[PDB]
Amino acid sequence: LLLVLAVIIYGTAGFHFIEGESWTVSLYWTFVTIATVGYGDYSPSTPLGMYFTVTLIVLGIATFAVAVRHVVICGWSESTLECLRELRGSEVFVLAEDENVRKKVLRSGANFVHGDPTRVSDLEKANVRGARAVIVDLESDSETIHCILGIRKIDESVRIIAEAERYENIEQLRMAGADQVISPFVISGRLMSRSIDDGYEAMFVQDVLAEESTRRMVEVPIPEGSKLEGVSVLDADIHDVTGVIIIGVGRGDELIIDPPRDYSFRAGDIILGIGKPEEIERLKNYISA
Amino acid sequence: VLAVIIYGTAGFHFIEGESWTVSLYWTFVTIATVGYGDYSPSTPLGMYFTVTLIVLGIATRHVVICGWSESTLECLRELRGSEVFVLAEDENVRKKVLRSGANFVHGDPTRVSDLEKANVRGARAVIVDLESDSETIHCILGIRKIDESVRIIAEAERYENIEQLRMAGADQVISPFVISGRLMSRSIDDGYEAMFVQDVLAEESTRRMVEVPIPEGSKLEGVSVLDADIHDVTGVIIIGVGRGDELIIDPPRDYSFRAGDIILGIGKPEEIERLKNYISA
Amino acid sequence: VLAVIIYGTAGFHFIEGESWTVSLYWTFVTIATVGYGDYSPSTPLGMYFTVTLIVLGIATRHVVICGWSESTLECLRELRGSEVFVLAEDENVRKKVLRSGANFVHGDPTRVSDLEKANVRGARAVIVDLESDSETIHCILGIRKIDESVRIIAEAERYENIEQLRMAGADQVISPFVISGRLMSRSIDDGYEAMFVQDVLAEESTRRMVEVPIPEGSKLEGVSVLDADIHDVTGVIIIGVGRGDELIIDPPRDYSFRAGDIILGIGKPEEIERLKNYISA
Amino acid sequence: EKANVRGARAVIVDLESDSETIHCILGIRKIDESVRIIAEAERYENIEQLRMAGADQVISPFVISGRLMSRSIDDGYEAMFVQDVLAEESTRRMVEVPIPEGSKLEGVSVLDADIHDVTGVIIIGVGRGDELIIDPPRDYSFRAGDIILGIGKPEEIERLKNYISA
Amino acid sequence: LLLVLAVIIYGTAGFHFIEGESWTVSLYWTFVTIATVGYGDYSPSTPLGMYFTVTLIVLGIATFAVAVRHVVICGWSESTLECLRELRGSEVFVLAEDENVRKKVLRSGANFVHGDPTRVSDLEKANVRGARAVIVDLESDSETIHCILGIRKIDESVRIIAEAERYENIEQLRMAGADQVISPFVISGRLMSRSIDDGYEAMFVQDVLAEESTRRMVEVPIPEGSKLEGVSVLDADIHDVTGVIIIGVGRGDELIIDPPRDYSFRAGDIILGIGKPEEIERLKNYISA
Ligand SMILES: [Ca+2]
Ligand SMILES: [Ca+2]
Ligand SMILES: [Ca+2]
Ligand SMILES: [Ca+2]
Ligand SMILES: [Ca+2]
Ligand SMILES: [Ca+2]
Ligand SMILES: [Ca+2]
Ligand SMILES: [Ca+2]
Ligand SMILES: [Ca+2]
Ligand SMILES: [Ca+2]
Ligand SMILES: [Ca+2]
Ligand SMILES: [Ca+2]
Ligand SMILES: [Ca+2]
Ligand SMILES: [Ca+2]
Ligand SMILES: [Ca+2]
Repeated sequence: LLLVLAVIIYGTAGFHFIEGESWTVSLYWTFVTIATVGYGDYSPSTPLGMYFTVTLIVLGIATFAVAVRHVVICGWSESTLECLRELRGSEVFVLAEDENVRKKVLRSGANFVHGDPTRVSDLEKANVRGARAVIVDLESDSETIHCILGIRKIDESVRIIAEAERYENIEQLRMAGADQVISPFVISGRLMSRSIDDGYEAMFVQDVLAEESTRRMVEVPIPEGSKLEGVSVLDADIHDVTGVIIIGVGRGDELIIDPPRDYSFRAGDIILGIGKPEEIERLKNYISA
Repeated sequence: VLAVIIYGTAGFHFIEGESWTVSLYWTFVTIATVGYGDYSPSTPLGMYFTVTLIVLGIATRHVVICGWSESTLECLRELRGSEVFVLAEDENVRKKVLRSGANFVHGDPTRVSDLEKANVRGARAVIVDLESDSETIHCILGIRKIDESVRIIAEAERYENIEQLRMAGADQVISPFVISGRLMSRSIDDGYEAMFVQDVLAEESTRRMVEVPIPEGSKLEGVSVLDADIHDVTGVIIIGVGRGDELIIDPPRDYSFRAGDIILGIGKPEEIERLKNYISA
Repeated sequence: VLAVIIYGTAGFHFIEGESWTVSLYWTFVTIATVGYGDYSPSTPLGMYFTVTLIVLGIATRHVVICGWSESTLECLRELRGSEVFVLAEDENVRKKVLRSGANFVHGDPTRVSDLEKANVRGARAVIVDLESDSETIHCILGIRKIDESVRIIAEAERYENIEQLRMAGADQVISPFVISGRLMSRSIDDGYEAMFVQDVLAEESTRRMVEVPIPEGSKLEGVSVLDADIHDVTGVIIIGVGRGDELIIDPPRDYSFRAGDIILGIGKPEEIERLKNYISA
Repeated sequence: EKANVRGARAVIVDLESDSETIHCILGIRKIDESVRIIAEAERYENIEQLRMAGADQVISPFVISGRLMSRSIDDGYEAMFVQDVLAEESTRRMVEVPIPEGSKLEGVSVLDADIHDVTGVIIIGVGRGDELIIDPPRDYSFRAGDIILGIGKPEEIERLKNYISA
Repeated sequence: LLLVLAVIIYGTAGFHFIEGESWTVSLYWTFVTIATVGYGDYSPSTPLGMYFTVTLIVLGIATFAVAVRHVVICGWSESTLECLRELRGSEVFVLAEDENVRKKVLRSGANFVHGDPTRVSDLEKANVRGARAVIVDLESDSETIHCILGIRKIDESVRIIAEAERYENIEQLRMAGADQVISPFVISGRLMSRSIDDGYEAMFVQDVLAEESTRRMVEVPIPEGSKLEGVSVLDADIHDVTGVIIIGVGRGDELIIDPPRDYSFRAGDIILGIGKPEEIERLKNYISA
């Protein structure tokens, strides 16, 4: 305020009478003397402004040297790192409290916001409010849950997907307002048991989720006025017809796995199938208006 | 930089045949990389020197808060607008304290040299919450050894050492886990105690809780607390009246208002006036 | 700085009526605080701009060592003179490694991306001592997944996992607490074993311990180790001879020198020659 | 004391930190001030302070290790030799054989004695007291009390023992 | 070596032909362009040296901005801090390994040497070799002892005064080469016991050592050819005569406390007495040749 404003009010005053120059001449030089620019279009011609040019080079050079749509990921874990790797190409904001993490998050194609996902001021700082969804994995299930309540107190209908570390608190996470709860040690622990005899379960689950498999696992919805509305799941012979396996069909926020042969396709239904990309089309078409 | 300025004004006096006001006036424009140009190396004897003087020249009242806790953070939030100095030993804290409108003094409130460093001596009061009651107490004795009558308000962590804090010279001892612990018990059945205590203290409640003093020669001196019908008269509830460094809560109907008495009442701000006036000379 | 240079060459083209080579040539002398002076603000329209462009302008083969331990520090001390790259994860270590004549690569030898970062792929050999035998082993598998035939020499901390280190792909496993632990036992009675082992390995001893190979078509091929009287002949003691990736210590008198054989002997440097010559084609 | 350092064949010391190792040493000296003390050094920097404190023999496994590391870049044999002579499995054992008073070999030349040929036992060095000469010159003169340091089959460690007696 | 030497070999080359100037003209300007000095006595007059003055302002300004007698105390403890407070006025070098300590040591009137008193290279770094004495208090008696052996391996006769933390290792410190071993918890622990009944012992010991007491505790030596040589300690009535109390007399590297009445004052003897400073003179004189 009045630091480099006192040496600029002292350098334009001692260059007005000490070198007989205008107010636009004393000031225009003081900015070239303190900025060590020194065009030269106004040098000390009188030893009265030369002892002043030396004093406005100390109090002047010193005072001018030091007076001069998206997806929010809360937490930075291997899980949420593995997720960021699959959102490459979308606007992602990682909010976490360790600063060092910043490099990894940047290199991993997402924006870093240093903050504490349980503090709301920081949720805000990452525009939780209005984001496609918020994905939460904090170090401890309590912190994860705390962060969730924070978000709810903001966009109280934003989509919240969270990871549960203990099974014991799967529901408290949902209670706190998590929309979808993923529990990787449960999934893992089970595939472990299952993989004692033969590997295929652990093989299927891990592979459908990896891009390399030709077969991709997709949700295809049943659009209003569908060639298939009220139609039987069996009457529709979808597998044969389109090749796409129907593993289940999502009526809302539930999913019926392997629906009975007599299932009736309401529109708005979500179809969950694995199949070659060529035949995910066939199903999309054999389904339209 | 006084050896390169004594070397640059010496090799610009004989090597370029200039005055003492000419060699020095240029050396400050050569080392400062300003370079007006009103004195450039015209002789290759001052040009090999202008290169050497470009390397060796260019290269060449208030309130003190001891401790920073959530309590003392919650206090700083209510002194916004007064000169406060927070003295604590963790440096990182400095940002939060600054953003919170108070001045930071990095130091160790138990070390006196640092109490000094924050002008404990002559401050309205010193407020102490250190991490451990022993440290709190230590800090207190420190202050006493300086302004031995400054007002000292301190927070006690254990109940067990409420008096040792007062012993050490704390004037007022606040114990938030006791207050909390009790409101807990009391809030089992119904919330109102905890509600009252927390709300009177929060600004939002229209009713504010104030101390009004009985000035010398008061329309109310020697007057009965009952004879004065203060509630009815002014609306201000009288919850207690402070005769000195004690406070009588809900004084008997026959209480006699000496002047200098402190009246402790809750009431709308409009009627805190009514009480102020109905009380004056 | 490309917006202030596009703003300073634009407000010095119309505000001082100069070319594009004139507005730009001055903006680089104004922002760089050089200020030759060959283009100063002559119009107060480019003088209020020279002040604004003074603020926004002035303001605007080798060997990889995985792990850094006293062992691998004692090794770097003996490779002084070769291209060495130390890869370790503590940054502070960087000074010691640099002063010790090797290049530092900050990284985590178990992470492959960092093995890469130090060009494990194609290095004379990789030497591994990580803090824990598991990490050591992990680092080894990393390397194999890259140059799967690079030479890997690793130090084992427990004996129990000497083979797991070899299993993981360590070519040569050195176990200094075993060597030490044994010399301990052996040095109870007399010092000489511990003396021998430590001294042959230290430069100061005139006698150096060298491997001399038996070149194809050797004056000594098919020749008996005894028939060759190598000690007497050359002075060089034959302590063992390495037939491939094994070493026979104190070969029987009737050992038959195939070429490609490695001779392991101690002897004065003058007579390491004598052996080299008495051995050639 | 509680472990009878006082009068023990030798005391062997490896404490967690070289300072503690050294301290332990001085303790022992303050008791049996001539008991044999063999100690391990963690830094090289304090090899001598350990000896200073009274360690008779100082073993430094990270130096031995660190060197074999360097040496094993090119070929494994040094590291192989050192580790194997020390392990029982190798038929060849590395032994010290002393030259008893009135030895068939006293004043005899190390070369004149053709010990290798004669007995098969390699002479890697000979310990004249508390020093060891490695690969002694051909003209070494076997005083009695000398310690012979050699590798060789157990059968021929005898041959050397006998070819050496009174 | 060849970084800012390639832009100075490039700026004196493109200012020789591009502005037709000498070798002393291209170089003399390049040092004023890269140093952002800019006298102006050689500005780009040709647009061929103006596109070069812009290129020698980037590769030139960037490459010239980042390419541009005594007493040793080993250890910094409250003890050795309390000692430094009493050597104010002598050349002291504190060698310790925590850097932060540096400020306290400086403010306390001694020079700081950051190092590890057990590493010899650092003992060296503080000129242990040839210092009046070396004073050692390291954090742990083992480290203290280690540091001592280090010093011995250097000036093997320098005076070494060290503090012992345990009593158990008082002698190992002396063994390692400590000349004088001070054990403050022993001194303290004893005065504790002694101060149960009455304070005077703890009072005497602490006060004789503090300046404020008029009475100072001094060692006065018996110079060769002393008015007092062979003289009896009793025959000399030193107390009465001079007022100075004789608490003991140091025959070499031992000290006899309260010598028998029949003690015979050899010269070179050290007299240890308390007394007013006026009468420490009287004793000095009543003692000379
Ligand atoms: Ca997790
Ligand atoms: Ca299975
Ligand atoms: Ca299919
Ligand atoms: Ca507290
Ligand atoms: Ca209640
Ligand atoms: Ca009211
Ligand atoms: Ca190791
Ligand atoms: Ca032995
Ligand atoms: Ca030889
Ligand atoms: Ca050890
Ligand atoms: Ca080799
Ligand atoms: Ca043999
Ligand atoms: Ca101490
Ligand atoms: Ca007493
Ligand atoms: Ca006296």
